[PDB]
Amino acid sequence: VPTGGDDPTKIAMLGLTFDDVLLLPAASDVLPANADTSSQLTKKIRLKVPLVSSAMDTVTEARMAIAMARAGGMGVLHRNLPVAEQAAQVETVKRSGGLLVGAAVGVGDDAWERAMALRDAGVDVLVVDTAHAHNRKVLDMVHRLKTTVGDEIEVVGGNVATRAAAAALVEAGADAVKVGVGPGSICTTRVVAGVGAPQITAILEAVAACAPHGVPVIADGGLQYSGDIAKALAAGASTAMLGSLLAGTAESPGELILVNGKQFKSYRGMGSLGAMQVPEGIEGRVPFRGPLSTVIHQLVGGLRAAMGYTGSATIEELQQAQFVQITAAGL
Amino acid sequence: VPTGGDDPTKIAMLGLTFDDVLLLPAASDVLPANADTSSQLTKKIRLKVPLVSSAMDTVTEARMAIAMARAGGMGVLHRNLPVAEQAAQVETVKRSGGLLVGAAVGVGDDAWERAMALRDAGVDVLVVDTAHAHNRKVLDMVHRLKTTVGDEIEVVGGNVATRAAAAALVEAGADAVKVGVGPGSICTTRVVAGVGAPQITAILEAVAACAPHGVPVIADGGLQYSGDIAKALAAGASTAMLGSLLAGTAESPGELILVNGKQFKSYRGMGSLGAMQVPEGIEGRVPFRGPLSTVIHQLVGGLRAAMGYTGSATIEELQQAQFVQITAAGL
Amino acid sequence: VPTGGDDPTKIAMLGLTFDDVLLLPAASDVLPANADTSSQLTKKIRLKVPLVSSAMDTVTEARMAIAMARAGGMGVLHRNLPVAEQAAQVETVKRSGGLLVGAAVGVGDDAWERAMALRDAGVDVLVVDTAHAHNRKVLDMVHRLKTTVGDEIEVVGGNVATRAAAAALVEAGADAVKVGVGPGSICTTRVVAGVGAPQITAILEAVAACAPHGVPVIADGGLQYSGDIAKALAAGASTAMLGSLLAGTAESPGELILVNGKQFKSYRGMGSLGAMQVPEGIEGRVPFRGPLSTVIHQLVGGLRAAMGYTGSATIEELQQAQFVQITAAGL
Amino acid sequence: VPTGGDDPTKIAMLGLTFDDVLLLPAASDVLPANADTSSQLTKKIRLKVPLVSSAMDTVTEARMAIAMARAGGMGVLHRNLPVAEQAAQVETVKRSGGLLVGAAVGVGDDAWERAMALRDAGVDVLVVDTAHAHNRKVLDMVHRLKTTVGDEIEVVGGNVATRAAAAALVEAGADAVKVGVGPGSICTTRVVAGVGAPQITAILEAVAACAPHGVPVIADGGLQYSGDIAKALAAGASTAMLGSLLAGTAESPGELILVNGKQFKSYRGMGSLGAMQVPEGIEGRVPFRGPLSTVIHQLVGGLRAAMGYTGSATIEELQQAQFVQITAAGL
Ligand SMILES: O=C(C1CCCCCC1)N1CCN(S(=O)(=O)c2cccc3cnccc23)CC1
Ligand SMILES: O=C(C1CCCCCC1)N1CCN(S(=O)(=O)c2cccc3cnccc23)CC1
Ligand SMILES: O=C(C1CCCCCC1)N1CCN(S(=O)(=O)c2cccc3cnccc23)CC1
Ligand SMILES: O=C(C1CCCCCC1)N1CCN(S(=O)(=O)c2cccc3cnccc23)CC1
Ligand SMILES: O=c1[nH]cnc2c1ncn2[C@@H]1O[C@H](COP(=O)(O)O)[C@@H](O)[C@H]1O
Ligand SMILES: O=c1[nH]cnc2c1ncn2[C@@H]1O[C@H](COP(=O)(O)O)[C@@H](O)[C@H]1O
Ligand SMILES: O=c1[nH]cnc2c1ncn2[C@@H]1O[C@H](COP(=O)(O)O)[C@@H](O)[C@H]1O
Ligand SMILES: O=c1[nH]cnc2c1ncn2[C@@H]1O[C@H](COP(=O)(O)O)[C@@H](O)[C@H]1O
Repeated sequence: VPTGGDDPTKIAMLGLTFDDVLLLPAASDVLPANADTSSQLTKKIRLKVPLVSSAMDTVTEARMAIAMARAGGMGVLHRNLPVAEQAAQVETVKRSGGLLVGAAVGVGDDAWERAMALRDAGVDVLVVDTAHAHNRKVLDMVHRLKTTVGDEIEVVGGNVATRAAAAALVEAGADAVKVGVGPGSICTTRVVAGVGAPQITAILEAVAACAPHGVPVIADGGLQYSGDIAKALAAGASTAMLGSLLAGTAESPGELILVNGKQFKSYRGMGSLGAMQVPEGIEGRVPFRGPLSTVIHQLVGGLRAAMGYTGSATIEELQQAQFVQITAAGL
Repeated sequence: VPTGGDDPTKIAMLGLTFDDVLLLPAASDVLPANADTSSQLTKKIRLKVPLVSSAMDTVTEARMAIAMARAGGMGVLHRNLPVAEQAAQVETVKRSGGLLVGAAVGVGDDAWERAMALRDAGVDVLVVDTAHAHNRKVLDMVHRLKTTVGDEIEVVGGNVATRAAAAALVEAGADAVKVGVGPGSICTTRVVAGVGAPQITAILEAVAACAPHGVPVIADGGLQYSGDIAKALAAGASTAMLGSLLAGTAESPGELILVNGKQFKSYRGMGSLGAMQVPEGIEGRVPFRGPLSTVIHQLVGGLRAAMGYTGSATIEELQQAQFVQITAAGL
Repeated sequence: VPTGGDDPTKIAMLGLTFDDVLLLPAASDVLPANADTSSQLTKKIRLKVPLVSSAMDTVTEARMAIAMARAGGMGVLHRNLPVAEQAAQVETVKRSGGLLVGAAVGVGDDAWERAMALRDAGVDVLVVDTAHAHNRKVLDMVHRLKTTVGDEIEVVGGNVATRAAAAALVEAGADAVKVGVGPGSICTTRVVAGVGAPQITAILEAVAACAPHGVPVIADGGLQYSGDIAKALAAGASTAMLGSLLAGTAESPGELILVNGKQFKSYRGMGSLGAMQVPEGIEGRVPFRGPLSTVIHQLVGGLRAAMGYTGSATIEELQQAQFVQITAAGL
Repeated sequence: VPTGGDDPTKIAMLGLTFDDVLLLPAASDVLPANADTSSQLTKKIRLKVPLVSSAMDTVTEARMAIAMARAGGMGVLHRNLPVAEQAAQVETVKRSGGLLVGAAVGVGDDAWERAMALRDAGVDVLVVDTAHAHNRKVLDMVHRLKTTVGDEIEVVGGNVATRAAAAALVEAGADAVKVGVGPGSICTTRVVAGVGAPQITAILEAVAACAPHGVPVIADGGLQYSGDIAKALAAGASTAMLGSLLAGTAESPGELILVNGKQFKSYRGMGSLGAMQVPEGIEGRVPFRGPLSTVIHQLVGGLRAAMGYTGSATIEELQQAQFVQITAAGL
């Protein structure tokens, strides 16, 4: 084997990230303004804009969830707070009209009680929220939830980075599979644990397991430009989950921070020391971006342009677009 | 598939840009001073120097077009101004002697009226000027123009980045095909839309569709050194269109700008916020370079050297030169 | 041959280093806190933590060796000092309880006398400590030691970077093979001699020769993050030897250095001019890190996380994990 | 074709430079101090140290040539000066004992008269000194010289970067072939003309044409570390020509320059504007390095280390060593 040893499976794949590829233009009759940006968040729930906000305590509380839903997407309420408080945020969102909202749960002992309280509060989507879903306890939580509240609530499972992991969540009954182990902007898992999977390759692999079963893939983490959203969907994802890109907005939790005459907001990993109080995230800053509505408009504008270039009238068509792989020189 | 999924066509190609390749020397009897630099701009029009200036409002108005033609190349007048004004610039160039000149038109409603006014003003080349020519409206404009004014005016279509797109323009009747989706120095399409195609690969693909029909390819965008002009022609292009390399010249529109004791001129994308008033270009600065005549001399000097090294007595011979692909270490 | 010449064996392999790969997650029932981190240092000696400290005079003297053993690993006492002094450090470690300790010897004339003095002092592991073990004098020293004191003392040989070299040490009777020619943080062999072998590939190759004979591989050099320890073990190593990561600790030799308001300690190659008094190492600084116990806890924490992600209940299982190769864009 | 077009020969090779490869250690009985560093400069002339100084006016005049010969290598006197003056420098070197010396000639009209004057002055090696030897005028000069003064003087031809070019010089009668089109530290040919060939690949290709005819290859340009000398010889070169590495020495032409409290010397391309008075070189600075004797000692020390690691008792053995290719991450 050219890279060493005698086992060709030891190095299993060549992993591409977003910066490794570009979308190829294709024959087009599609005007960006007329493209249909709607897409499946789960088997049953279709969003007008294929974007959801991360379940992080510097990204999504009630204010963000409301703004995301109004913009045509959805928020996923973080779970780094008491059950009663998270449930009250669900109620707060549902009081602001017929707005979709999701909420994160874990797989701990209090996870089941948290999920039932969220159901009682009227939540539409429960996100079983882990860093590694390929695990009996996670698969069991997904299955138990689906069998118990599945008629009324859609159950998302994640995160995965391999085909087999995605397959396991599908068999467990997930209504959507969330992809991303290691790609987050504030992630240190790759240097702390040495574990990860570049996100374009991870999406391609997850989609190979989910699409034949009609299960939507959520691309979670590593998106830094509006162009990355188009790439994620073209790789086969149905929606993208965003942390860093939304953390700088007025609707995100937290105050403005002034450093060197410039405005920022804090953005921290849920695995950072601060969030937990062996960290796998950092605490950082992102530039202040203004209102969420305007950020979403710019992000969707980029996606619409990609749909024009690729001749994709719908997200389903964009999922069939082709890539070109680029070199380092294509900085 | 090593990069993910089960579909080998999902990632269609490995895209090389100019920095990825070098020209290999070959047996030579050619002195740089004696090389013939003439090349086809279109099926009928041959230039003494294979260079045209970009149709941008910080690069080509009448003064630039006149200087380019005198230097043996051609200018393409930008269209970010009223029809009457653009037509008056055509007249101004034709009044300065028997000088070749081209002018950009769009595919909007006013595009046809613009084209006829340019024809009346005496224009030699009409450039159907879009970011994505693989589109019924663009192909129809090219065809209508060719059938209507084709005997007197050469019609250029662009831009394309794929073989099929170039083929479609050829069938539509284009007299030259312009290549470049995403490579421009001031371009943000790659980060906004996630769309693009590295330019050496794009030229190779376009040429595979155009050369068998005797249609010249114009390499448009991403050229930053005189050496890139040689590479573009060796990949099979017949001419190169330059923006950044000519924007710093005395003949370009705009004033000198002094920052930190150094001289610059503004250079902005036609898709920048400033030009349009979702932007796909930026507004920037380029160093002031002095007279156009001298810049062209230096650029052509580099091309002549390449022709000496490769034993290319003509541009047609240079189009048959070979490359070596380099690694990152070859910075 | 695509890279030149007619001999496909001239460029023998594509060498990967730690930054070239990530560990893929796999099905897991393993809790990080419950993972078994024990591993073979040699055929007979198993450590609770698979880490040993480098035999360098800015890393391991008696204080470090004691702390490493207490933390569940081991120290290898450097040999840049008189035989009597090194032997006294062995005694000092053994006086602090039933603590494992190793000590470096060379292959010079005084090497044999040094080894016997270390044996008399009660050493558990002798490390035949060279930059290139594939050499008759090194193989002879390993063999002589094994045959003479092998019943009481384990003999480590190194360093190697190729399969054949590792094979030769195995046949010579080594109880463990140490891998690393050129990867050290303070190493200049790669620029001075142009010699080296990227460490993931070197480990894969050494393991292919050692594992079928039941001989553990020690990955030595180039480890800069806790994640690199997981990668080294997953490539097939049984332990990792650390220099830079431990040189900043309270237990390492040397004083604190203050530069620009920040605390550092000196860290220098044993091939640096300072250590020898043609250098193949530099003298540098590393940040002060505090107590060794805490550094080891953080390093092992990272390893435990990797074992959770990969479903590895033991180091033997981690050695069967798979990689994904990443590109430059995966910075 | 994956990179574009339908012609697999368009991109002819993947070109490696020195930074792309490392030498693999191999079984060794060779002590660095005992390695034989002698090598053929030409078919007849063997040097004790396989190094020659560049024919540049900031590197080699009489003082450098004398010092190089005394160190066991050779200097090649530059030709950017009157014939009488260059010839007087030859005389000056021969007056300092039985010291080998070479001198550069061109292929212009005055080239023949220059060569005869150098022969009369007692020169040992004539270097036909061009940037592209694959040319009838260069091949004719080599042949004419060999047939006219070949019994007394060795004739070097260069530069080449391809197998066919090297073959042509061999057939012309060259006693050594010099390799390097574009790799020089002060070279801008790659950005001006877009022409070049990475040096490890260029050496491998030239050697494939020269070695079967017993003609030594001189690796010229791009060497920045002592380790690059080992790599060049291992790729099959017999000697290396150095510019930048020797330009900082006391024996090089020019004065010391003080900038920001540090000592430098000027180093400029023979194709720089300053040397010619379309430039293909720059004028730069290199750090002051002290006496040549000491620089050579350090360079040879590195080579000796490489010979120890690779088990090469002679340069002929080193030419049979193997490489490993490294990635970008192996910075
Ligand atoms: O429960 C774990 C264990 C994972 C399973 C394997 C054993 C290691 C621990 N966590 C807790 C959550 N995360 S995280 O907050 O950083 C995280 C949050 C969501 C998405 C992630 C995607 N990739 C990395 C980290 C992510 C860290 C690790
Ligand atoms: O009309 C469009 C639409 C393109 C078709 C697909 C839908 C998206 C919009 N424009 C308008 C012009 N450009 S541009 O000015 O930036 C532009 C000018 C010329 C050459 C380009 C080459 N590559 C990128 C941008 C370029 C932006 C996009
Ligand atoms: O004895 C030698 C000879 C090596 C054999 C081939 C001939 C060259 C000399 N030494 C002495 C020790 N080292 S070192 O201290 O830098 C060193 C220490 C341990 C691990 C090394 C791993 N890779 C590089 C250097 C290393 C330098 C060279
Ligand atoms: O005579 C030429 C022509 C070359 C043949 C093809 C046509 C172009 C001109 N020169 C003159 C010398 N050089 S140089 O001084 O820069 C030069 C000096 C030696 C080694 C070189 C190696 N690679 C690049 C430049 C080098 C520049 C070009
Ligand atoms: O602490 C952490 N370490 C690693 N990943 C995290 C952490 N916290 C959240 N994440 C994940 O990173 C995603 C956000 O990534 P981003 O959009 O690139 O910032 C989130 O939706 C999580 O999947
Ligand atoms: O705003 C923009 N975004 C992307 N491409 C542009 C824009 N404006 C002009 N272009 C194209 O970029 C070319 C100039 O590229 P440059 O020579 O690299 O600066 C132009 O000829 C256009 O094809
Ligand atoms: O001077 C030197 N040059 C090259 N390698 C060295 C030198 N001194 C020690 N080493 C090796 O580098 C290892 C430490 O590497 P590190 O952990 O990356 O700093 C040591 O255990 C040695 O194998
Ligand atoms: O002006 C120039 N441009 C390109 N190459 C040059 C020039 N002048 C000298 N050279 C070549 O560069 C070699 C020195 O390269 P260096 O050792 O990397 O600095 C010289 O021996 C020449 O072959």
